[PDB]
Amino acid sequence: NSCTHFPGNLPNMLRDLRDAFSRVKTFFQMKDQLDNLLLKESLLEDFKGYLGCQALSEMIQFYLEEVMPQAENQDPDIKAHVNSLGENLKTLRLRLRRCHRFLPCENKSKAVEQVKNAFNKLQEKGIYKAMSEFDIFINYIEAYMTMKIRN
Amino acid sequence: NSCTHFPGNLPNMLRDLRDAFSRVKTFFQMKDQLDNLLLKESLLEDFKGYLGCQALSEMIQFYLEEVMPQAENQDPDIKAHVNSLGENLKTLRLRLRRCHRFLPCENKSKAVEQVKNAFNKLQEKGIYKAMSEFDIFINYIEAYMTMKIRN
Repeated sequence: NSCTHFPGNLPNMLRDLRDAFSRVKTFFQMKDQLDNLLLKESLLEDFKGYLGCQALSEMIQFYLEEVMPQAENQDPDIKAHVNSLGENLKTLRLRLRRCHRFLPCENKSKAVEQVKNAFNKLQEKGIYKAMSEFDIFINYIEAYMTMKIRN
Repeated sequence: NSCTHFPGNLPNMLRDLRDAFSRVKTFFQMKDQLDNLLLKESLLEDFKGYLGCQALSEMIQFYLEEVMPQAENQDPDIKAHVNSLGENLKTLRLRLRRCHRFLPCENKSKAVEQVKNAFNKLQEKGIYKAMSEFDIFINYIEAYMTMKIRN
């Protein structure tokens, strides 16, 4: 129900991110007095190839935890607008993550989480069984590898 | 040069992991007195689909940091054999990571690392430029999204 209106609302969400940026753009454009470009175009190339998800994901995390927390304190009157731009961004991130695998690098295997929960419950007996089944773990790794080096 | 003999040596590496397991198998099979299976086959299904890399990666990390460190202390005479099985495993992991994208979920975008290094160097001016270019960051996110919802 987080995925109703999806993906038709993706363009609207970008439109709202861009309107949220507009209320902080002039403050930052005035304060930046350099003409060099920090987000080079090669960042767009990485977004288009096999590592795109991982690159966007790390850039979203870089702005939420490294740029925005320091920018918000640049001035009392822009703190809520910077904080609001971070919320449109977390909102977009969450929609891509949860709906139809648009940010797959951020998904987790539920099979892995079920093995980990069963192991934790067995406690010490969980160590002895995790090790006695290591040959089955090797069977699975061979399966992932043969899938790529053969056919 | 870590990738010479690759991928032809992948099968040998599995052969050595299996020989490394053999020297700890009987100790663990004796200690596990349960007949249930912990590594269910659904873990193999996740290894074959879109989330395979992430599932194997998390399972490799689960054995190196959660199972092996506790198993090694089960008995003085098996500590070096368990520790040796963990080294064949880290070795295999590293070869897949570094050679020809066999564990891509563990790779990092070098474009991202270059933006982060430039930002760090500019220090405070790095915050003002990261924010004045946020519209360019939105242009790149739109590019990743249109690539998937169109064509």
